[PDB]
Amino acid sequence: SHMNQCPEHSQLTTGKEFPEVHLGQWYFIAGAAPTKEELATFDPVDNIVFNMAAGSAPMQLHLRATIRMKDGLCVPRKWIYHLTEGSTDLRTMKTELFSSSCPGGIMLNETGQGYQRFLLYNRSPHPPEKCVEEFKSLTSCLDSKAFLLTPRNQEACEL
Ligand SMILES: CCCCCCCCCCCCCC(=O)OC[C@@H](O)CO
Repeated sequence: SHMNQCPEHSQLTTGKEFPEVHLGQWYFIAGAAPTKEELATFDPVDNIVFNMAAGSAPMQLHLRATIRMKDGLCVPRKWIYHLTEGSTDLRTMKTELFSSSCPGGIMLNETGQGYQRFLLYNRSPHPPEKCVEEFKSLTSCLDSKAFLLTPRNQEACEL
């Protein structure tokens, strides 16, 4: 009894390197979900660039992003996250962080009311295609077979 596991995938754990090691910029590379409808929100997107910062209060992080839409428009977004000590989970729902096969990579798992999806980010806007192939392969194995790759043909919007 064998042949029933998915590729190796480790959740990020706490040590006190988290989260300073993750701050700075990131690019949205690809998403996977049980169905297309959890990825629908990303259909008109060319690229998204993000910046993560230390919050203002104690266990807090400022996220900024600018979405470059396929039509060329730029849409700014801002969110605040709350870490829990001992945990790498982000509270805005919960986001689990996982290590990635790609150097400079990171994968998120978003859980919520009757929806779920995996989202790949990297420091580089153009990581190796292998990295993306391994993420598709891993997520398909976890039953998120619907896949979207951001095209990243246009320049990042300012952030
Ligand atoms: C401090 C450790 C966290 C580092 C994670 C860096 C990845 C930053 C992106 C987080 C995106 C989550 C927001 C979200 O729901 O995505 C929807 C779109 O607007 C972008 O994917």
